[PDB]
Amino acid sequence: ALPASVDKQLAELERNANGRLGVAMINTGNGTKILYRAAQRFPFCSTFKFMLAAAVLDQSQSQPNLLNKHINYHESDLLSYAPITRKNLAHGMTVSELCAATIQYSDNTAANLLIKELGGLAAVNQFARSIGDQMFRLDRWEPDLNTARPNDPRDTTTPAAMAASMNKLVLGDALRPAQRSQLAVWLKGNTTGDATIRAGAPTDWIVGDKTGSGDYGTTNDIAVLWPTKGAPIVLVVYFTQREKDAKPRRDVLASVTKIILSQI
Ligand SMILES: *C(=O)[C@@H]([C@@H]1N=C(C(=O)O)[C@H](SC2CN(C3=NCCS3)C2)[C@@H]1C)[C@@H](C)O
Repeated sequence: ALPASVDKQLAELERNANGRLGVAMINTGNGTKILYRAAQRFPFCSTFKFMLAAAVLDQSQSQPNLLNKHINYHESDLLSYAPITRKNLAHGMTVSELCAATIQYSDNTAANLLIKELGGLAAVNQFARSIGDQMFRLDRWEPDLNTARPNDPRDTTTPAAMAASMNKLVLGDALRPAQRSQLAVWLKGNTTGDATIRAGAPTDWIVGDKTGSGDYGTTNDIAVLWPTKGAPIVLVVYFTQREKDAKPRRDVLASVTKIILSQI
C-alpha cells in the first residue's frame, strides 16, 4: 500500500535529490506494507551479500561442517576493498568468518570466495529462486557488479522481492532455526550502516542491515528493525541518480526511514 502522506513525502524527496527511489517496508506485527516503485528493478550493489550469506547458510543445512571449513586463500584473491580478508591473509578464514566479513564489512574478497564455495554465480540465483524470489539476478562477480547503469538489468532486484526475501529468511521459515538465528546475528553486527537506515530509526531500536553503493550515486540499504514495541519490521531502500559520477546520498536513506517510521 502507499498512504497519500507517504507518497507525497517520498516523491518530493526523490525529485529534490534528482533520483529514483525504491522502497518496501513490511511490518510483521500487522502485515501492513508500504511500497514505492517496489516492483521496479534497481542495481543491488553490495546488498546482494545478504542473499549470498543466506545461500551459504542454506547449504550448511545439509553440510553441518561447512561453516567451520577453513579457506586458505591467497594474495591473488585479494581485491581493493577487502579489509578483513586482507587482515587474515596469513592464516586464512572459515566460511563463517567469511560470511561475517562480507555482511559486516562488505568485504569483496570474502564475497567472491563464498560464491566460489557455493558453486558459482548461478548457485546464488538458484538459491533465490528456491525461496520464491523471482527477481534477484546476480550476473557479475565483485567488483564489477557496481556499474549500476541506467536500464541495465544485470545485478538487480526489486525492493518488493528483496523485502519479501529478507522477511522469509530472517523472520520466517526459509531457513532452519540455527541458520536464521545466525543470519540475524551477522546483520546486527554490521559496521557499515550508521549513516543510512540506522540514522533514521529511533536510537532505542536495534537495526540489522546490509548497505550497498555504486556508480550513478547508487545508495542502498536493506534492514530488519527491532522496535521497542511490536514485531520486527523489514525495510529496503534503493536509490539511484542521474549521472554516472553522482555522489551517494546516504542522508536520503535516513530521510526515507524517518518518513516511513513516522507512519508506523
Ligand atoms: C558494495 O556496495 C560495494 C562494497 N561494499 C561497500 C559497502 O560498504 O556497502 C563498499 S562501497 C564504498 C563505501 N563507499 C563510501 N562510503 C563513504 C563515502 S563513499 C564507497 C564496497 C566497495 C561493492 C559493490 O564493491
